[PDB]
Amino acid sequence: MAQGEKITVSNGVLNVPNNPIIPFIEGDGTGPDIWNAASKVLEAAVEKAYKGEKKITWKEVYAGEKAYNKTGEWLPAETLDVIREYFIAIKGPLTTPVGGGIRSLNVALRQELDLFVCLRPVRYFTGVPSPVKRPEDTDMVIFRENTEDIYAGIEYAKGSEEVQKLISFLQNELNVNKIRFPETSGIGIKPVSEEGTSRLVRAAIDYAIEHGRKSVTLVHKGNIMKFTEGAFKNWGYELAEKEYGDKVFTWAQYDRIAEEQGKDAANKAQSEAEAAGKIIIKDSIADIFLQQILTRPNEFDVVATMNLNGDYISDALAAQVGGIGIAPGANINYETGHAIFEATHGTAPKYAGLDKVNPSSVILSGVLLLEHLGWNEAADLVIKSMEKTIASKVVTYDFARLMDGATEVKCSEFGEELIKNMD
Amino acid sequence: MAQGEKITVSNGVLNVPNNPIIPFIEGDGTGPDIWNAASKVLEAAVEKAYKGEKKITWKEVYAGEKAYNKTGEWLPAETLDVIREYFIAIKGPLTTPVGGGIRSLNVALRQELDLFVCLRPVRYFTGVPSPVKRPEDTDMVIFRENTEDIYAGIEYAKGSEEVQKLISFLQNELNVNKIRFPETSGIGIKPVSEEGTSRLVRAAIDYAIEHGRKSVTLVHKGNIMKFTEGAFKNWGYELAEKEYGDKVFTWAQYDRIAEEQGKDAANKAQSEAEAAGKIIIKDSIADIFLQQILTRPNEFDVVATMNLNGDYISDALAAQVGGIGIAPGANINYETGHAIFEATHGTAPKYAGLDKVNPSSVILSGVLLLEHLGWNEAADLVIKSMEKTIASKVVTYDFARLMDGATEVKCSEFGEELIKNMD
Repeated sequence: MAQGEKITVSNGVLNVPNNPIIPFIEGDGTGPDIWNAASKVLEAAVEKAYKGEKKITWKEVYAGEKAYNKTGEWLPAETLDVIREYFIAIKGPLTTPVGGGIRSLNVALRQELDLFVCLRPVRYFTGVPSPVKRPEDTDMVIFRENTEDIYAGIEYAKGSEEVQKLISFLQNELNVNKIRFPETSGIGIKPVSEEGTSRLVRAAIDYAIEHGRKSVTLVHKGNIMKFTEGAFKNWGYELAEKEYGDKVFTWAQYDRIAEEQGKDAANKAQSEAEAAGKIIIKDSIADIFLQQILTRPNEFDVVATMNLNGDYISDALAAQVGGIGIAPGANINYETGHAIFEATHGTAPKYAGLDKVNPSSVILSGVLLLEHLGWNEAADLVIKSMEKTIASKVVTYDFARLMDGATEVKCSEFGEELIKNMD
Repeated sequence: MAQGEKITVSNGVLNVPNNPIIPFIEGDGTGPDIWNAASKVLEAAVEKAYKGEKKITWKEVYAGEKAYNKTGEWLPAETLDVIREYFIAIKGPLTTPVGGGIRSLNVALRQELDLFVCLRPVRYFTGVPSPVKRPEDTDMVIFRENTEDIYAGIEYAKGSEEVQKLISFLQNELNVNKIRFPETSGIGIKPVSEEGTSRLVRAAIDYAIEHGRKSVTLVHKGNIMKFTEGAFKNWGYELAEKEYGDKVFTWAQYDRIAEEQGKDAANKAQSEAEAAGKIIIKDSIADIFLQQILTRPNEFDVVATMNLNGDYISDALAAQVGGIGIAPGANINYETGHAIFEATHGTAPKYAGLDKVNPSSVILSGVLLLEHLGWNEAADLVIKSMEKTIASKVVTYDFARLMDGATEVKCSEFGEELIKNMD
C-alpha cells in the first residue's frame, strides 16, 4: 500500500524500517474482536517506546472463513505471496475440519512458507489461576519442528486403491508382516530427517546461547520409533557437538566418558562444564517428559522436539501455568527471515462479536513479533503492562470466573487497561 | 500335572483352579527388588482372603538381559509358549534401546499374544504427594489400543536400501510431494484399522456399562491424521451406535439432531439421555485432552484411544497421582482370556538391589491380576491395605521425601507394612 515501507532481509537478517508494513490475518470466530484490541495495544507500545519515531502500517490479507466468503478460496495464493514478500505477519485463529475436509490452513501456511520452527515460550504470570501447585517453576521455550513428521499429511484411507497399493508394496517388496489388520487399515507416513532436525536444533541452540539458557532437552520416543524419533535424538547430539563443541556439553559425550572412565568421572565432567557456563544438551523420552514437566519443571529450559510431540508438549505446558487462552506462538524460518506470529487457541465462535474474548494470546504473539523486529523496548512495555494488569485482576471473563474479587471487563476494555497501565 | 494347575478358558471366561500356576518375568533394574515384596503381599492377600483354600504357584520365565545371558535369545520361544499356555502372567520392566538395538520386548509380548487392550486405571490414593492442587478430581480408566499404530515397528532408516525403495514408491507411484527432505529422511508407517479400533472401543464401552461409568471419551488427533486417528474417532462412534444404540448417546448423534432439528432439539435429547442413564460417547482432540485432564479432569471417566496417544495420556495422568512408582497396567485380550500385568515404567536403576524402590506399581498390577482371576476379595484386601498404609505415611523414599512427617521405609519393609495392614 501507499503509506509504510517493506521490511527486507539480507542473509536471514531483517532490515526493518521505522514505518514497516505488517500483514495480518484477522482470524475466524473471535479473531476480529481480538484483533481490534491487540492491534491497538501493540500500536500504543510502539508510539510510547519510540516517541513517534516508529509506527506500524497494518495490511490485511485473508484466510479462513473471511477469505472463503470474500474470494471463494480458503487460502488465496495472494495471501501467501504477500507474506512471502513482506516477510513478517501476525494472525488470529483459523478453522480446521476433523476426519476430512481440506487440510489445516494453519499447517498449509507453515509448510508453504517453510516456517520450520514453531516457537512456544511458556512462563507463569503472577495472578493467573492454575491447576498446579507451583506454576512459577515453569519457564521453558519450546522449539517444535514445523515442516515434517506425521504432519506431512501423507496418508491413505481404508478401502482406497492407494492404501491397497501401499500395503501391497510393503508386503511384497519389503516383506512387512507387522500390519495387524491389513484389510481394514488406514495408513499414515511419518518422515523425520537429518536436514529437518539439524535446522531446528541449530535454532534451539542458537536461542539458548543468545538468551543465556542453561540447557536444551531433545524430546523423542526413540525406543519405539528408532529411525525417526531415535534418529532425531542422535542427529541433535551430533549437530550440537559438530557446530557448538566449544559452548556445549552433551549427554552423548557423558555416555562416552561414563563408558571409558566410569560415572563418577562423567558426573564430575558435567558439573565442571556447567560451572564453566557450557550449555547442557540432554534428552528425555516423550512419555516420561510429560510427567517431568509436572513434577520437575525446573530441570527444563529450552526444549527441542518434533512436530507431533511439540504440539502435545506445548499444550500440556500452557495448561500447567493456566495459560491455555493466552499462550503466544511464532512460526519462523530463521534462514529466510520469514515469520508468522499467531494466536495459539481456537476460534471460540460462541463469543464471536460479543467483545469478551481474551486477546492476550495475540497480544503476546505480538510481543514476539516486536522482539523479532528488534523493537525490544516496545516488547518490554507490553510484557510489563500484561504482568501488572493480570496481577490487578481487571481481566476478561475466562480469568475473572476463576479468580476471587476480579473485575471482569470486555476484550476492548482489557486492551484499554493494558494501554492505561503502560506507564 | 503336579501340585499347581493350569488356568483354562471356556469361550472367553477364565476357569481358575484354586492353586494356579502364574508365570512371571522378574525384569531389568529394580524389577527383582519389587518382585520380592510384591509377590509376598499378593500371597498374603490370597491367604488372608480365602483362609488357605487358595495358593498361587509362581513360575519364572525369562526375557530381556536375563534370557540373553542364559540362552543367547532376548525372548525365548519357551517364554511365549509358557505365557500362552498358562494364560496370565505378571512382569517387571524390560529395557528397550533407543535409536537401534532390539525392538521392544514389552511390545513384542503384546503383539505375539494379541493383548489388544492396555488397561490403565488412574485414581488418587489419599496421602500420595501430587504436583497439582486437586488430584482427587482424577478418576479415569484408560483403554489404550495395544496392537497397532506406530508401535507396529514398521520403519526404515536414512541411508537404507529399504527407505530408498519406499520413498521412491511414494514419490513415483503415489505422486507424493510432501516429504520435505527425501534425501535424509527415515520413514515410519502408521496403521490404524477398523478391526483394531472396534475391538478396543467395544471393550471400553463394555467396561463402562459393567462398572457404571458415565462416559467414554475417544481421544484422537484426527484434524491432522484424518485417515488413521480421524478414522479411529469415526469407527468408535459408529461401533457405539451400531452395537450399543439403546445404551448410549453419542456426540455424533447430538450433531445429527442439530443438523436435522436444531440446537434445542439436540440439547433436549442429550438431557433426556443423561436422565435415562445412557452412557455419553464423546471425543477430545489429543493436545486439548492433555490440557483438559489438568483443568477439568472430572469431565472424563473411561477413555478410549490409540497406542501412542494412550502411552502419552497415561503417563501425563499418572504424574497427577503418584507417577510410575504406583501406576499399574494390564495387557488383556478380552476375547481369549490371555493377559499380562505390569508396571508402566522401569528404572531408578541406580537403586537396583538396594531395596529402595516403590513396589506399589507391581502390587497394584497384581490387584488387576486378582480381579481378572475373579478373586475380588483378595484384590480388595490389597487395595484397602494400600490405602491404609499410604495414609499412615509409612512409605518408600519416592513418596517419603515429598511428604511431611512420613516414615521412610525400605521396599521390603513397605511390603511387610501392607501385609500388616491387611484387614
